[PDB]
Amino acid sequence: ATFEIVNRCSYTVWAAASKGDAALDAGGRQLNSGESWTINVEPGTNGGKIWARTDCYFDDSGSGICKTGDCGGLLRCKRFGRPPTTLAEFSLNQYGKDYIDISNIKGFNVPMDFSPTTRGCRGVRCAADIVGQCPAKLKAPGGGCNDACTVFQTSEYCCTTGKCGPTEYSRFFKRLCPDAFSYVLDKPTTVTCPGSSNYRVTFCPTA
Repeated sequence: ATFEIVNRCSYTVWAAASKGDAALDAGGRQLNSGESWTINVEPGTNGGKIWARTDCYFDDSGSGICKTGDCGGLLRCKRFGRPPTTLAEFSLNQYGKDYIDISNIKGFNVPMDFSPTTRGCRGVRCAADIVGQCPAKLKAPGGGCNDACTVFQTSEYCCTTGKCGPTEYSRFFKRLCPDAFSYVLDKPTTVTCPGSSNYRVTFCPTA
């Protein structure tokens, strides 16, 4: 499958793509404002994620730091990033179908649209000003709006027992972005697409 990753933000982001134990394609790249990066993701990939990182500094060896979404200090991510990260999530060619969603379960840093570029399903978007409206206790100094599990580490926020409900914090994310997951047991906002669809992930789709 082809993913085109587009930075429509007015600021530079460092895109990342991983399935948790390996990079997808090159795993990461700098995207200046307006730049597009096309990657190829192998059919059958389960549990892939794409996200943006902000305020990064990398040396010549591809080693450094980012203020949101850092993946162990690497430009080319092999593992998932540090919250807060708005997440594009996908599993491809699962019994004939692709499944895509946007998630705020690990917080929010950059607004995002995640849409197919082929026929057969709709896209999803979270483009509200979650950072500007972020509750005081969830604000991340480096930028972004943390999820409550990251901040407070309780069974209820992290849904550790497999029994949890919505919370004041999850309802904040859900109010602003109804089409994204706001906590682990949220009513699913997953979209089912034809197997082997292609996609575009756009950072700052409105701005």
